[PDB]
Amino acid sequence: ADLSSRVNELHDLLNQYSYEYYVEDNPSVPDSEYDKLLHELIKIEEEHPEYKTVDSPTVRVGGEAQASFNKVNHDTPMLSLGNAFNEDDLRKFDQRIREQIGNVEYMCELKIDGLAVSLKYVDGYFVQGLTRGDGTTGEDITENLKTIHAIPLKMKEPLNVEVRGEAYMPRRSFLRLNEEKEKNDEQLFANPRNAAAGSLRQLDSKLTAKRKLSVFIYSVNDFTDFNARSQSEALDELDKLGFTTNKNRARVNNIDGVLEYIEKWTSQRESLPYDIDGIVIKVNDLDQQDEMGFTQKSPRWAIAYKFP
Ligand SMILES: Clc1cncc(-c2nc[nH]n2)n1
Repeated sequence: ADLSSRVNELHDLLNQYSYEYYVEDNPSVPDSEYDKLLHELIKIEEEHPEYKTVDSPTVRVGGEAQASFNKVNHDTPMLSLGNAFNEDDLRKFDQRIREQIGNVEYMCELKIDGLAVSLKYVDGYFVQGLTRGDGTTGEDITENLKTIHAIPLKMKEPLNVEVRGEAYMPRRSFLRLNEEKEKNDEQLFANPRNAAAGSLRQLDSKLTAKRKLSVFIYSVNDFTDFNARSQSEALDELDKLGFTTNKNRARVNNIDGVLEYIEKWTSQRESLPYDIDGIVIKVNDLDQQDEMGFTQKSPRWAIAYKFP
């Protein structure tokens, strides 16, 4: 039967609703509506499997295909950040930069206590999701990562990029998960990060699907097809491309602003719906980052402040 009108309409609505619920946290429709439409599409695809697509909303429920866990090199190795533990560390960081390249703007972001991941897009389609591993070689968990609504299955523009993000379990879902384990005398997860790890390490993407995971994307391997001239522009651009980014980022003019940001988030981190382990500070301008270069191990243009 030619079901293309209804299939397309279901794709449109479920994509809208998923984005509203999981990326914006702003539903327009009750869960009963989402569930109803998803169920209808699932039945359409069961009875008319020619309508299945690689980026169908039904992908989010997981499938029979198992994540290979194969060792796979990232297109581009993921960076390792140096750490800061106090103000003096940050003043040193700032001083090294300003002595070499002049005064800079800084991008400040929350360091999500998650599983670092790389998400590879080809022609705008999500085609590979790897754990960070050793920074060069990770494990292929693509099939599990596809169940996370916050990871777009298809971007707004058909780019070939490898984005970098942190996958995580929101705290309240972690806690309610542990309530469920307590009721069934199971060993509780130690924390949200361990729960996210356990969930992504399943062989069964259908289990991963029912766990409440999300992501925040913080960079990309290659800026060639980005118009961004800065990290802050780049994140805005990722937003416009369809990715999930952290809205608590801020551009600050100087190291005083950086300290202010850390002072703010030290007090407010308690109220966030996910765990963070620090604050990442980057020279904002992309050309300036390039100018600062890398040590043998780490960017000279970025630092991870770690909470006590
Ligand atoms: Cl380059 C890098 C490495 N690890 C984390 C981050 C990050 N995390 C949040 N924003 N940026 N960036």
